[PDB]
Formats: sequence, structure tokens, C-alpha cells
Amino acid sequence: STVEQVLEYVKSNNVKFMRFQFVDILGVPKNVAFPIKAGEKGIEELRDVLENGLYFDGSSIEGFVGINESDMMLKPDLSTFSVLPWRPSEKSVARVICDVYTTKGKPFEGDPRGCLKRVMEEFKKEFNGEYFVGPEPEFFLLKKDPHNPHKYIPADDGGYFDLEPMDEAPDIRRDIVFALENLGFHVEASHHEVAPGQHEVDFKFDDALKTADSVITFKTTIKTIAEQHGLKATFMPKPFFGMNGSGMHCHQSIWLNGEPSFYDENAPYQLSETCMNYVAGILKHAKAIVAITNPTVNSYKRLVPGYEAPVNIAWANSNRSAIIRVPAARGKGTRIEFRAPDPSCNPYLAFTVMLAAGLDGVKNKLDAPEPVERNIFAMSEAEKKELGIESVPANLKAALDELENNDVLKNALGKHIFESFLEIKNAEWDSFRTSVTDWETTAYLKI
Amino acid sequence: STVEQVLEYVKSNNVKFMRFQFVDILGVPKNVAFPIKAGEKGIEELRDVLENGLYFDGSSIEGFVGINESDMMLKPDLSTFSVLPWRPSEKSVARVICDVYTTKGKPFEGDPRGCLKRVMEEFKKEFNGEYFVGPEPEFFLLKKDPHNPHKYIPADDGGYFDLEPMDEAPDIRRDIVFALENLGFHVEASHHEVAPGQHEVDFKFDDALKTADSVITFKTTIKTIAEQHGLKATFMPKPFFGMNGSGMHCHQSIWLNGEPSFYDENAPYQLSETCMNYVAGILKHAKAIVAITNPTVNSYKRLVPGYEAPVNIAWANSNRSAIIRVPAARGKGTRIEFRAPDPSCNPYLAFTVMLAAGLDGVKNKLDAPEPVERNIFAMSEAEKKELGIESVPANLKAALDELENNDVLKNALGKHIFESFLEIKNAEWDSFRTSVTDWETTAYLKI
Amino acid sequence: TVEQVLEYVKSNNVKFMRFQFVDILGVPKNVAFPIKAGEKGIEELRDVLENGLYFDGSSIEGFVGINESDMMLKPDLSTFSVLPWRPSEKSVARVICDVYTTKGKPFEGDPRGCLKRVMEEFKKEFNGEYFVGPEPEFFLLKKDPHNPHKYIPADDGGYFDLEPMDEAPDIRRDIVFALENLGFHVEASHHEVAPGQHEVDFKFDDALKTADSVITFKTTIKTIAEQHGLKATFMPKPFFGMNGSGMHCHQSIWLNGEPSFYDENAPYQLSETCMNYVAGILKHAKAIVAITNPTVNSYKRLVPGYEAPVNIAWANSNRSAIIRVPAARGKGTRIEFRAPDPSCNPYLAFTVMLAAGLDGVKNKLDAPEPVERNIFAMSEAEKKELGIESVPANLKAALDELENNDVLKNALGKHIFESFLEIKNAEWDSFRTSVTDWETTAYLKI
Ligand SMILES: O=C(O)CCC(=O)C(=O)O
Ligand SMILES: O=C(O)CCC(=O)C(=O)O
Ligand SMILES: O=C(O)CCC(=O)C(=O)O
Ligand SMILES: [Mg+2]
Ligand SMILES: [Mg+2]
Repeated sequence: STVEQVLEYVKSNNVKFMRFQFVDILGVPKNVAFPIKAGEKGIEELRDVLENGLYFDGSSIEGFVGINESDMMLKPDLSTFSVLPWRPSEKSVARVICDVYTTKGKPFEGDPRGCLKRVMEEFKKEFNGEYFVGPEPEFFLLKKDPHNPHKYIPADDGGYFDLEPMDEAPDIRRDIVFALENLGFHVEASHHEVAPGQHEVDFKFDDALKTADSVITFKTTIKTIAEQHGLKATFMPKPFFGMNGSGMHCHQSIWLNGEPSFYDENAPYQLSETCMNYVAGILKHAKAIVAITNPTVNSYKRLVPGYEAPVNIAWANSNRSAIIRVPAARGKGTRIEFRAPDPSCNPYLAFTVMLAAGLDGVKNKLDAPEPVERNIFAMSEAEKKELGIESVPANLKAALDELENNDVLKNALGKHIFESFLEIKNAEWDSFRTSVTDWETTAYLKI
Repeated sequence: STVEQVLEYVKSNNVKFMRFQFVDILGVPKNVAFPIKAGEKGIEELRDVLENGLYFDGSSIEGFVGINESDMMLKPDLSTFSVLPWRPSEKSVARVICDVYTTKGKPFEGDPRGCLKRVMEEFKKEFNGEYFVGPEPEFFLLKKDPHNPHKYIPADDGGYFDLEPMDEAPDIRRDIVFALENLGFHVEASHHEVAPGQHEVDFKFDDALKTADSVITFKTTIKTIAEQHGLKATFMPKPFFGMNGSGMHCHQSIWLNGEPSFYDENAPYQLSETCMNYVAGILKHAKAIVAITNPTVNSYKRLVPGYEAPVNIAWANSNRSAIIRVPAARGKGTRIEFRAPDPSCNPYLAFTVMLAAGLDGVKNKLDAPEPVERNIFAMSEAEKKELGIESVPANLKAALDELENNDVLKNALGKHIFESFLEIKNAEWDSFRTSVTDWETTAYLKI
Repeated sequence: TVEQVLEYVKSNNVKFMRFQFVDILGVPKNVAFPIKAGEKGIEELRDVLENGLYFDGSSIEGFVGINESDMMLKPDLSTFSVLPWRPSEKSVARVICDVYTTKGKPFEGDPRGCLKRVMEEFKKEFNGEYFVGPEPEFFLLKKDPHNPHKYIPADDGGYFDLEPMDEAPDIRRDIVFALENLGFHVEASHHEVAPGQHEVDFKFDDALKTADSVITFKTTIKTIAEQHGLKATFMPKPFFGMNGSGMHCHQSIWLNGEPSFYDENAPYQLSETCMNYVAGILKHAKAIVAITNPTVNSYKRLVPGYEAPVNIAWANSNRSAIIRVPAARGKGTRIEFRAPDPSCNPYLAFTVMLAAGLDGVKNKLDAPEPVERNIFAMSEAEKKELGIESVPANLKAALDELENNDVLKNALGKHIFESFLEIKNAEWDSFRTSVTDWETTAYLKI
């Protein structure tokens, strides 16, 4: 946490390189390595770079600054120190996640990490609360297709919770869990998922900032370790048609005055008014939240309306057909599971929009709808229309238009992130709608 | 034209087979061959089948009837008799396009050919008019990719109007023109088009029914002759990205009382009020007409808003940037060119919706907007919004919703064609939005 | 107890705990929990060992719907074991669990709990102990050198053959060590009649301990074979024109801590209880084969009209009948139910066998005379006169018999009985609609 503690770990573990890590607007991690010199002179050089930070070209980073005003800085968060395990042990490489700051030493407006810090500090100042998140980011382990090396296929024909040799990833998951534990993660469980070659490594919930720092490190940990075992890991929301997609279910809850505010022993379903107001806010801005939490064109092939997916804007207890599911655990573990996100989203912006829409419901005391205990997939469109169960947008452009007209998320993300995200994603959407796809060639070349 | 004239040709020219041709809802031609026997017994058998028609399973044809009411008939149109040239000369194979009729001998409601006959007879009864159309259906000649035989590429690296050997299709176009002339076509011109391997074979204008019969025979003629020269012809609206797409510009005009009603010697641009009322009607239902005239998902990659295409809903004189272009020819040849269609559409339904929207403007005497002589592609979106130049839908589903809410085209096509077309195209759209495309795999597998 | 498990984990450096269970088809399913260092890791492991953990039940075959997926696992601490094939440094251990609902009640559709229920009902009513000893045979395969997409047997060997004719003494050496480390009492290991077919026998125990060892055995043979560059299969008939994988079930019931099947002063030294139990198995034989032989391929080994344990009759030391009474007497007196194959769920296989047998013990049903003659040498007209009926010829024929059988419906329960028939009817439909390679060979020429 302090400068002295970080420098003490450098001497103990024999750290030789310090990675000053951060994230671009789309959530892609970016970093620069600093070599630590031997003796006290190297320790005190590292101290200056840890306290004052270092400069970098901001124009090359996505959604940051123009070429005419490119000079920027990185101020390290000393609480996020971690030794990278996949790197060598002798002359080890450690990391330090930083906050992007302007030349004048002021936090950068277009920084996703600073955006999440801002809304969390505002929440702690106004309500004395702590926003806790616990995601379930799923991924696919791939191998080259033997019939064609240019294409990739799943690593095994395994199912949900399957055992070896049907599940060919116990060794890959073993090293992933060991690597995460060394990085400071509290791993809860690991297993094979529904689709072939799909896996899920869960970890303990924590405050939104520590959880978002963990999601970035988790994605790198999964990809780097897969390359060591001759495989390629992908967090694509739907790499293959006809099989389950990678989903990042976000279990979340707010604790006002160090108490579980979502729990109420004397209430319906043992859920407090604060919980219902929060759920109402998420459901209100659901069509706009999916623009940030599902930012790829491929995300709307997993999260596809009219088909089995968490597309139905409604909440329910122990039901995976609705967008929100309230797990049966009560007391401290009382929470809500927002099932719409996929691991393709920027965690810093995903937790910001979820907390902003949720707090909009708490501030205004919005009324939540009744829980749809029935299976929503079995219902007909005329029946769902009578109940008022609306669906999330069918494509990326449909979600961007909803985000653009939403003022709650515009204020939470800020003018810089809101406008740059829409501009980057509209160019991405335009590239998709103009390209001639393989489906079109298969269906229309014969005509 | 009469039964005796057809049988007299069959007797002398040694015709052995008679193809009873027709089209499904999507415009795909369908036929059954009838062998003609020698002597008077064979001619009297053919006479009965020509006058009374023959039965067929309607459930197997797309957008026709259910399995529980499948029995249907084909009543030949003796005016469309033609000798297929690509077939042998000795013991030749002749064709006769037919009207689909129900078991009770009544014209089938879901027949595209009967749909066009109905609206033309209604126009001739109400106004004493004749609807003339002259299309320019472009196509691509393809060859297998040498680096991969599973994919196809253009036959040559030729440009617009290029000469041999740069243009490698003079021999292919030569045989196409000879085949069309034998089928009764009045070929006007033939040449290489802008994109590599793209070509265009133009033919004289005629009444909508004779023109739609010619478009079906043209598509078959271009594909069969290409297979003879070891190539594969495709009428796909956009087979390759980054190069021009196949467009079917429809030059059209209406003649009330055997006179060119679109021409007016003493008027602005030498164009009559009837012409302006017709143009106003096309521009009014432009967003709904493109559902029929551009029925494929790929059509919206050629006809793509925001990019160089005939997407801007406006008319202009000798300007190819607008949806309508008024060619400089005057007098009898005074006409309007609807540039939005591509050869993937059903010609019988395309001419029906164009005549219905155009006549809606003539009946109500709608006011047309001013001609946009300026290049519309060079204009900015804010400038086009001030002028009021709206754009055609960006995708197939966006056009189907416009067609569904349009009552003018619903009545012209009829309940059977209107509902079956929307149902077939919505299932086609759902297949596209759920499939994982090659673009998505290229862009998101790395994440 | 909880402390016994925690003390082994503390000293031996165990790092992963597999919470294992089975779906309706007997396919094993599990999730790994990482054990942290120090007292904090041991206290975290204590919580998850006593209270259990949650899992998506809808994704498991034959469990619950999507709108009611919250389910838990309650570890049976007596089933603790170290997985030998996994690494020794930072070792991996397992714990077989019982599926429980959100309300903390045993799940009705759980196969393991289904066997516990009938065993506890038996010990409460008759004070008995149901002992079973299976012989789950398997096939070690290798890719066909003429085509890598197909698999063939590993060696051109025979029954009990010696190396180099038998090329699996190295593979069976490691299978026996792996099972010994898991806590198995291995009795014999050898090659079987067909090429590449092998057998590893283990000592009998109570039906639950045996069913846990059947799941652990199936995984052990497959993981050890994949280490030696081969692929093991417990398919009931992978190749035509040779023996199939059979899982003979040597079973017996001990009322009041004594061998009730033995009677020193009786015919064949077999008690009245044994003859009543055999009469019950033969009565429900047409229905038991639906559970003990649930695959379509099972009826290609267990094929009527051809040499197999298809004939519904009993005999001493005769392998032609469905039941064979081994010549061992005293404590080792038992009956061998020969129809089963290693493709079945053991928990459901022992449940239907005990329930059908106890139906004969409760009603005191009379068994027929033993058919000491070779049944394969008999004609169909002779077998009809004696009353020797045969087991169903296909999967769908067995599912109809199981559906009408009320004795096995109540033993499996409304949840397991209905989901099994639904899963197997959909499986049968997939087979009868598909155009098989036999049809292409016989009818493409016409
Ligand atoms: O496979 C896992 O999920 C974690 C690692 C493990 O259990 C193992 O090494 O066997
Ligand atoms: O090439 C054409 O467009 C028509 C055929 C022709 O002119 C030729 O045979 O050279
Ligand atoms: O082959 C067997 O059955 C057990 C192992 C053995 O005997 C050997 O290692 O030679
Ligand atoms: Mg999951
Ligand atoms: Mg024949």
C-alpha cells in the first residue's frame, strides 16, 4: 500500500522489471517495462518513478488524446502490486496498475480506471457505501483445426463439470489457479463449462475497483498460460454457432454503513427495499447498459433476442431465463446477478454503468416489477407483451443509439468516454455492415 | 399465340420436349418436361396438355400452398413459346411460361405472374395505359481460386468497356447474345462493367409482363452458357467487397391512350405532370419498395446507406447519385430510371410494387420534390437532413418492417404474397443474425 | 469425520478438492476447489466440507429445469481419496457427494441417494447388507494405421495370453497401482477373449461402496490408457464378430451379519432366501435390462437368438444362462447376474436389482428348476416348452417393459424413472431415424 512496502517486496522477490500497467477505452491492457538497477541507487530510482510516475504517448492509445496534445502520465496505485508468475522467478517481473493523469498532474477524464474511482468516491461520500462485485468470466481453449491450420476449433468434446480424459483441461486450469493465487486472487472454484472446450474459473467478490483490476489480470493470466500449453484462449462472446457462449455473470450488492443493505429478515423473499430500488434502476437502463457490457458485434449472437439468452428485461429468484437472477444465499451473501455481460467488455466501464443505473433507482426510490418465476423462454411473444417483458437490443448499433439517448450513463462515463466510445463503436459497426460475410456468400452466390 | 401455331412449329421443327415453366415466390424458375410423341396421336396429346394444362405438387414450391391442399395446375401462355438454344437442335426442347391456377380452375392468389397480370389489367381498365419496363441486369463471371478451389474469384481484371485480352469475356458474351436473339430478345448492347469480371447485357424495353418473362429467361441463359465455357455466373448483388455490385436499373414509363404520357414539349425539363406524380409516388413508398426489389441480406451491402450507392431518396436529371435518374432522351423515350433494384429480386413482384406506388402518385396527384442536380455523395449528413433527402433502409429487416406497415404494396401483392414473403424473409434474416460470421471471427477471436 | 480429512490435507499438501457426483446416465461430474495455505485455508475447506457448495443443476442431464436450477452438493467424507494419476506435489483429492436441493433436502432425482434410500429401507426392514462385486470389462484401442479417423484393438491377443502376444502388461500394471492407491482391493488382472479386451477384478463390498468404486474404476482405466498413448472404451460391443464388454454382478444379501444365501442342509447348498431372490430377478428380468443395459449397442452383445446371457433362467457354473451360481460356498455363496454391461449407471443398476430381488423375498416366490444343459444347443421349440423366455431384442422393447413394471418405478422414483425413459426414448429415436452404414452397404446397389 505504501512506497516503503512495495520497495521491500522488490528486495525480497529480487524484482528486475516493473510493468506500469493500465487500460485503453475498450479495456485492452497496455504497459511499459522499467528496469530496476542493482543496489540502493536502483531502489531509489524506482522510488522516484513509483511516486512521480512516468510519461507516455497518449495519441497511440485508443480513445485517449489527439496527436497535438499527446503528452500524458501514469500515477501508480501502490495497493495493486503483484509479482507476474508466468515470467521468470530469478530476476522476477512485477506489475503496478496506474491511473492515467494529464501533463498538469490532474486525473485524465478519458481514463476508465479513474471513471470507476470517481463514481465509487461519490457513492462513499453521499451514502457511505461500498459497491461489491463478483464476476464469472467464461472462456474457450482452442487448438488448430487438423483439416485446416488457418481455422481454430475447441480443445475437447467436454460438457458441463465433465471429468478427464473427456475434459482435457485439468492441467491447464491447475496452472491458471496457481498463477491467480500468486497474483493475490482468492479463487473459489474451477470446472469445465457446457460448450466443448469452454471453461470457468471463479474468484471471490471484492470492491468494484479491486474486482475490475482482477478481471484485467485474469484475462491476461488465462491467455498467457494457454499459450504455454500449446493452446489459444479466447474471451469471444460466441466463437462458435450452435453451442453456449462465454458469459460474465456479475453478482453484485451495496453495503451502506458496513452492513448488508440488500438483506431484510422481515420482508418478501428476504430482500430489502434498497435491493428492489436497485433492481428497478438496472431494468430501467437495461437497453443502454448492454451497449457498454456487450460492446462487440458478436455479443449480440450470444445475447440474441427471440432465442434462449438473458435478453428478457425482468428479475426472478433462482431462475436463469431472466436478465437478473437473485441467488438463494441470504444474510451477507444477499445479491443480484446481472447475466447480460460477456468478458468482451471493459470491467471499469461495466461496473460504472451498473452502479449508476442501480443508484438512479435507489435515489428516486423506483418501483421494481414482480418476479417472473416462470420460464420466460417457453412464453410466447404475445404473452410476454401483455406482462410487459421487453427485450434487450438485437444488435450493436441498436444498443449504441439507446446509450446515446441515456443521460444517466452519459454523466457517469463523462463526455470524453461517452463520445469516444460511441465514435469507436460506430466505426466498428460500419465496418461490419459493409463487409460481405461468409453467410451471404454461402446463401446468395448460387442466385 | 394460338394453339395451332405452336403445334405447327412442333410438327415441322422436330420439337421433342415442352418445358412448362413458372416461378416461385422468390423468383426462382421451376419447370416440368413433357415428351411429345410422333404422329397425329402425339400432336393431339400435346394439344390437350397445352389447352387444359397439367397438375403439380404445390407444397414443394416455395410460398405456394400447404401439404393438406397441395393439388395445383399450370395454364400455359401460348404467347411465350420459345426454343431453348443451349439444348440440342435435333429433337429440340421448347418452353411455355404458365400461370399457376387452383384445382377449381381459378388463378392462384399466391402466383407472382398472375399478380403482375392482375395489376396491369386493372391499370388498362381504369386508365387505358401500358406499363413499359427496360432493365439493365448486371452479373459476374467467376472462376475457381487457384490458391484454394473451394472459393471463387472474378474471371478477369477488366474495367468498364475494356477490350480483349484485358476483357476475357467477348466469346462468353457473344454466345449469350446469340442465345437471347433465338429466344426472341431484341438485344441492344453488351460490354464489360466497372468491377473485375462484371458484365452487362442490355435488351429492349417492353410491357411489364413480357419484360418479367425476359428477366427470368435472361438469368437462366447467362448461367447455363457460362457453365459451357467452364465458368460460373452469379447475379449476387455484392459478391466481393471493395468493388461495384450487380445492379438492375429499371427504366420505366406509362403510355395512356397509346401516347408517351411522360413527355410534355411545353414544360420544365420537357417532363409532364403525370411523370412528376409518378416519381412522387415511387419516392413516397421508396423505403417499402426496396424490401421487394432488394430482398437479400447481401443487397444492403451494395445498397448501403452512408456510402456511394443509389440510397438517397430523391430524383435528378442525368445524375447517377440519386435513387431516380431521368435520362436525357426525350419524345417517346422519355422515362425514369429506378436505380435501387438488383437482379436478386423477383421481376413479377418488382414491377407490381413499382407500378402500384407510381400509380398511387398519379391517382392522388402527389407533388414531387425539386431535382437534386448536385452530387449527393459529396453532401454532408447535416446538409442532406436540411434538404429532406431521406435514405433507404440499412438492412433487410429494416425494409421488411417498412413493407409490413405499407398498405399500398400490401394490396398490390395480395394477402398471400405479402404475408408469405415477410414470413420467408424473416426466417432468412433470423438465420443471418444468429450465425457467427467470418468478420466476427477475424475481429474478436483475439480478445 | 471432518477432522480426519483436514489432517490428511494439512500434512500431505493437498491443493485441490474434487466435489464428484453422477448424472442420470452415470456420467461422472465434478468441480475443483483450491485449498489455501495456513489455518485460513483449512477453515475455508471445513466450511465447504460441512455445508457444501452450489452448482447449476439445469446443465446436468436428468436433474432440474432452468427456472429452478439452484442445487447443492453434500460431501460423503468416508469416500475421500487421492487421485493417483494427478501430480504428487500439491496433490489432488476427491470427495463423492450427494445432490441436495436449495432447502437442504436430499434430491429426489439423485442416482447415489436412490441407492442409499433402498439400502437404508432394506436394513430397517430386514437388517440386511446388500453385497455386490462386478467384473467391468473394457477395450484398449489404437488408431487404425490405414485410416487415423477409425480405432482398432491394441493387440491380437486372447484370454489370459502372455506377452508379447498380450501387449497390455505395462498398462494393467499402472491400472492396478492406481486402483490400489484409491483404496481398492484388486483380486486379478488379465486379458479377455476378444483382441484388445481386458479385465481387472476387485473384491465385493456394500452396494454403495461398490457403486462409488465402479465410477472411480471407469475413470481410472480411461485416464491411465490415455497416458500410455492408447484410448480405453467401456462400450458393450465396439467390434462385430468378437466378445463384448460385460459387467457380471456377483450379488448376495446378509441378514443379521450372516450369509443368508448359504444353507448347509439344502439342495445345491442354497437357502430358501437365495431361491426367492433368484425368482424375483427372473420375474423382472425383461425390465431390469432397460437400466442395466441402457445403450442401443448393448443389444448387439446381449442379442436374442445368439450366444449371450439372454435366456431368462438360472444354473450352477453354467455361463449360458442369465444367472450363474458360482461353486463357492459359505461366506462366498452368491449369484452372478450376467446380463449387465459397463455402460449402465451402477447406482441405478444395483437399485433395480435389489428391489426386484426383495420383491421375491417379500412374496416368497418359487424359482424354477436349474437349466444345467447348454441353452445355446437348444432349439426355439424346446426352449418354449420349458418356458425359457428371452430378454428384449432392442432398447425400445426394454423401455416399454420398464414403463409397465411398477416394482422398479417405485424403486427409482417418479423423477429418475420418467427422466430416464424420456432420455432413452429420444436416444432410440435418433438411432431409428439415422441411415446406418449397414444400410448403405446393403441397399445402395438396388
Ligand atoms: O482442474 C481444475 O479445475 C483445477 C486443477 C485440478 O483440479 C487438478 O490439477 O486436477
Ligand atoms: O463482346 C460482346 O459484347 C459481344 C460479342 C462480340 O462482339 C464478339 O464476338 O466479339
Ligand atoms: O499384467 C497385469 O495383469 C498386472 C501387471 C503385471 O503383471 C506386470 O507388470 O507384468
Ligand atoms: Mg456459469
Ligand atoms: Mg434394383
